[PDB]
Amino acid sequence: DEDSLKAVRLIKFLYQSNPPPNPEGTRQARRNRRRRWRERQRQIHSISERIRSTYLGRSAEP
Amino acid sequence: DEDSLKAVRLIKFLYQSNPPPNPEGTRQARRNRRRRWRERQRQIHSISERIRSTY
Ligand SMILES: [Br-]
Ligand SMILES: [Br-]
Ligand SMILES: [Br-]
Ligand SMILES: [Br-]
Ligand SMILES: [Br-]
Ligand SMILES: [Br-]
Ligand SMILES: [Br-]
Repeated sequence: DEDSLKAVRLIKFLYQSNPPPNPEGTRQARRNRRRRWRERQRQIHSISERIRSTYLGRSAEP
Repeated sequence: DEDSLKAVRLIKFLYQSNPPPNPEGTRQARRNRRRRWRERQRQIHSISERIRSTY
């Protein structure tokens, strides 16, 4: 019943730790930062889904 | 350092969430579980190293 609390907090915390990049520099840099941000967001997605499926609401799911 | 301890706790919990796979099985099934697990680890490394730098 305590793993559930960590799980909800971790997920919360995961998304907050990935703010969008500040627009600055050349087109090439700005594109580079946005590509990396997107990669990180997807990673945060799969991680979260894994956590939800393990510790939370999706864990009851067949 | 309240917020910092919180962060490290969540990260620790995160590593906790990716236990190594049971080793038993064919070399093929073992190679696949290991590959997938390796991927999860890297994701976690990114996040954590990312949070270290930015927190
Ligand atoms: Br916590
Ligand atoms: Br941008
Ligand atoms: Br660049
Ligand atoms: Br690109
Ligand atoms: Br066994
Ligand atoms: Br680190
Ligand atoms: Br650093």
